[PDB]
Amino acid sequence: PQITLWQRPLVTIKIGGQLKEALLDTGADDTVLEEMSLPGRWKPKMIGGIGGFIKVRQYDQILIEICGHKAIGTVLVGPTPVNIIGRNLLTQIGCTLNF
Amino acid sequence: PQITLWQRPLVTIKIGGQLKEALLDTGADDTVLEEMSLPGRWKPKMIGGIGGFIKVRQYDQILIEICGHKAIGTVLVGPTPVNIIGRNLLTQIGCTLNF
Ligand SMILES: O=C(N[C@H]1c2ccccc2C[C@H]1O)[C@H](OCc1ccccc1F)[C@H](O)[C@@H](O)[C@@H](OCc1ccccc1F)C(=O)N[C@H]1c2ccccc2C[C@H]1O
Repeated sequence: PQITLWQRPLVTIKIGGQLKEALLDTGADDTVLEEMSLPGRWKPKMIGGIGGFIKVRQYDQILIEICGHKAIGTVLVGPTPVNIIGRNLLTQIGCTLNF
Repeated sequence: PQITLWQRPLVTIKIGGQLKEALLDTGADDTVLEEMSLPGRWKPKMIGGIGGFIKVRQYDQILIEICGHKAIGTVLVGPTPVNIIGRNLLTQIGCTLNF
């Protein structure tokens, strides 16, 4: 589909069998979701945003459905203000910016 | 043009006769640029992202050229790590997310 930006580009994602709302963010290198339980071991990662850095938990090869499009990749979990779908997964679903 | 997301979507913008590099950021509600002087009165504002909030100066009705496309809107100036073109301006150039 084609999404305009008059409002936040929020879409429904499915992860861990649960539906969540997330933001399609071209400004985010990675994907970070609010605190939740994910399978397997995690590795540490520090990500920097507009207001500084936060420590997150990195999980790899996680299945996540975005607007019905299945993706499998790295998902970060931490104190993010909102669920963010970053470029690592946006590329998997073939998302591009157009104007 | 069509911009893929394998790399950060950086573009050249022109503001106040200055050419700067900025990120097309769908996750950003507003546009915020690194410290610089703009004409007119401004009002303080706090914007929050990953890592917390930062204080910025808000200027209204600023003209900016994004990839040759002229747009008018509010521009925030502050200690942002990178120049950000947010939704308030992305809409004006007809930028959409497609997949
Ligand atoms: O942190 C970022 N990337 C990093 C990131 C993100 C996730 C995972 C990894 C990484 C690494 C970086 O690419 C991006 O910033 C550019 C950016 C790029 C590279 C380096 C530093 C940097 F600041 C990101 O798209 C932010 O813009 C956006 O984050 C999502 C978000 C949405 C809504 C509320 C809170 C919130 F947080 C955000 O903070 N939005 C707020 C904002 C921004 C400008 C003006 C106003 C407002 C109000 C909010 O809409």
